[PDB]
Amino acid sequence: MVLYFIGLGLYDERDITVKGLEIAKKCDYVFAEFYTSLMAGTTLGRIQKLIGKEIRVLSREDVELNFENIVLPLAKENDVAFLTPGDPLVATTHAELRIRAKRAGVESYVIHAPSIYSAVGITGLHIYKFGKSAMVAYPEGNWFPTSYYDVIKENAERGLHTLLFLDIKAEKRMYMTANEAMELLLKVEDMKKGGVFTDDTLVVVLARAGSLNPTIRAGYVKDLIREDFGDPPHILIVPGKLHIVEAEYLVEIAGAPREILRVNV
Amino acid sequence: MVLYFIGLGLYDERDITVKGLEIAKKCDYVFAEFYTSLMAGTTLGRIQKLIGKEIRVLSREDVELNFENIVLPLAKENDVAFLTPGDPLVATTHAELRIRAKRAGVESYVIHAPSIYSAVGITGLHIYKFGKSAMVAYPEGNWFPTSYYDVIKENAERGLHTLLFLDIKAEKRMYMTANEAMELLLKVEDMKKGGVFTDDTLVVVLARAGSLNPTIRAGYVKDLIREDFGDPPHILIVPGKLHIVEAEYLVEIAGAPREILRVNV
Ligand SMILES: Nc1ncnc2c1ncn2[C@@H]1O[C@H](CSCC[C@H](N)C(=O)O)[C@@H](O)[C@H]1O
Ligand code: NA
Repeated sequence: MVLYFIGLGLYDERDITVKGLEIAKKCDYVFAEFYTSLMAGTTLGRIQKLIGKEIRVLSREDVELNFENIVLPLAKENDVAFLTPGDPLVATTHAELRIRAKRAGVESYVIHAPSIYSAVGITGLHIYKFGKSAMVAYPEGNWFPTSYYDVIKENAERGLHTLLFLDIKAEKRMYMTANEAMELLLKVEDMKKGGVFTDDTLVVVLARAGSLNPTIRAGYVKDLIREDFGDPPHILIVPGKLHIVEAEYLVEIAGAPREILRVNV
Repeated sequence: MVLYFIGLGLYDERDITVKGLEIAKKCDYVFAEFYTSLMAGTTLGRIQKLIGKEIRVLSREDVELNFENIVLPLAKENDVAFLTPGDPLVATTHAELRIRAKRAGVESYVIHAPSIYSAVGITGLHIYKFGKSAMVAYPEGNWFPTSYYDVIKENAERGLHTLLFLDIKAEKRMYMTANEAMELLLKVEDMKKGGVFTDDTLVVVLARAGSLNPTIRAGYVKDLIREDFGDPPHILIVPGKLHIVEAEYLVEIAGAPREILRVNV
C-alpha cells in the first residue's frame, strides 16, 4: 500500500527517469493527468506501452474533488502510481494531494522528472538570476488578469529574469503561445503604462523544451510578436539585466540581435 | 559530429532519464564531471555499469579551460556525451560550452533531467514564489562573503522564498551542512543586524532530494540548528510569508510546528 507521484518529463515518454520507470512498471494501478501541461512528443499509448500497464486518465475535477475517492482507496491495499507531465509538484497544486494521502493513512513518494522550471537553463540565462515567476492567464469574460505584469516589473527593478508560464486549457485543447502572451502584455502596458513591456522589450521564447530540436529565440517584442515558434507548449521569459555571457549565448544560440552584446552596466 | 549534454539527475544512477540513458549508450565516448555537484546516492562505478561505457571524469579545469581540446575534438567524428549532475546547463558556466561547440562546428543537443531547482517543490513551497537564488560559502582567511544574506533580505522583503545552495569541496568530498549554514547566517546577522536571520526565523531543510527517503524538515532556527538532517547534500531555504496551503504541507509533511500556521501565514 503506497502512492507514487511520478513525473513523466517535458516532451515525450522517454523524459521519465529510470527510477520512475522501474517503479511504475511494478505498480498495481496507474493513474495520470494531462491538464497541468502538454507533452507534445508522445501519446497515452506510447506511455502505456513503455510502462506496460493500462493508464487511467483523470480530469482536473477527478483529481481536485475526488482524488481521495478514486485513487487513495486503491493505494490502501496496493501500490499505486499517479503520473503527471514535467515534475509532479511544479506549478501545480498536486503537493496538497500528499496531505490527503497522509490523512487517508497512505504513504506517498515523489519521483521527480525534468521540469520546464530548470530547462530554462538552455536559454543561456543564469538560472539563479530568475526572480519571482508568474502565469499569464487567458482573459475570461470581463475579468482581465494582470498580476503577471507586476511580477515582471518587480523583477526587472532588481535586475532579475522573469519566467512566465503560459495558460493551458487541456479540455478545449487551448495552449497559449508566446505570441498571445506578448499581445496580452502589450495591452496591459497600455492600461498601466509603466514602461514595463513594449515593442522594444527584449524577450526569450522557449518552445517544446525536452525535444531534441526545441525553439529557442531571443529578440525585441516588435520583431518576435508575429514570429512562428512551432507548436506548443511555449514559455515566455523577460530577462532582467544581462551578463555578457548570457548575451553572447542569446546571440549565438537564440539568434538575438548582435546589438544586445552591448550591455548597459 | 554530435555532442550530447546529458543530465544525471539528483541522487543516484537511476535519476538519469530513459532518453539520456539510451543516448549515452549509443555514444562512442562518454565524459562526466562531478565538481559542480555530487551524486551522494551512487558511485562512478555504478553509473558506469548502468550505462555500459567507460567514463572519463573531467575536472573543473579540464572543462573550463580545455573543453575544446578534450571533448570537442572527439565530437567532430563521433557521438559524444557529457554527463553532469542535475539538469544540464543549470550550472552558470555550462551554457557557454554550447557556444564553444558551435564555434568548433559541432552539433550539440541537451537531454534534461531533474534539478534541485524544481525538486524543491517537494518542500510544499509554491515554485512561483522563489526569488533570486544564492550560495552560502565558507569564510576563509580574510574573506567572509555575505551577499547571500542580502539575497534573503530582498526576497523576503517581497514575500519571496530564497533557495540557498550550500558550499561543497567536491574534490575533498566535503559537504556544508544545513547546521553549518545556519550558524554562518546567525553570525552574519550578528554583523549586519538587519533582522533577516535569527533564532526565530523559519527555515526549511531538504536533504538528499531524489532519494525515496529524503529528509524534509521545517522549523525555527533555534530548534533546528542542532538537529541531524542525515547525510548530505543539504539545501537550505528561507521562506517568505507563507500561503496557508504551504504552511499546512510544512506541518503535515515536514513536521513543522503548528506555530507557523499563525506566525508565518
Ligand atoms: N516542454 C515545455 N516547453 C515549453 N514550455 C513548457 C514545457 N512544459 C511545460 N511548459 C510550460 O509550463 C506550463 C505548464 S505548468 C506545469 C509545469 C510542470 N509541472 C513542469 O514541471 O514543467 C505550460 O503551459 C508551458 O507554458
Ligand atoms: Na528560481
